[PDB]
Amino acid sequence: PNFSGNWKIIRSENFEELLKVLGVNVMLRKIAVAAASKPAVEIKQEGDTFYIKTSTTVRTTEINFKVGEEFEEQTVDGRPCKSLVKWESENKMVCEQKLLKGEGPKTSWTRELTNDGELILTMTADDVVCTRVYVRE
Repeated sequence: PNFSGNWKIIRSENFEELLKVLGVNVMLRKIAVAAASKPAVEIKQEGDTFYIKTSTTVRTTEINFKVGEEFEEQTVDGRPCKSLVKWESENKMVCEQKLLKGEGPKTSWTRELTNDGELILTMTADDVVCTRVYVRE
């Protein structure tokens, strides 16, 4: 499946599309969101077991799970929400995150590999989608 390896940012332009698809209404790129530092990440996996720490400079969270299982979490406001990682082909995995009910859109993310150093990881959320290619540091 690949994935095991740190990942540098490569091609990223969806942040505004996130605050623009959730329902633009004075948000307009939230006049603040864009890119001030370098949002890096580091994956650590052993077979079907995977770990994912997406940080940038300050503290952050990471999912030390193993594909075939779900995690837990909470949305911004409304109801709670868990997640669940799976596969697609063998080097492309997903992570459908739901709020145990869903009202309209939903959250989720799919990490995919390419050639041998092009990890494109997407991550939707409330109809938004953060898609950016990565490479192995």
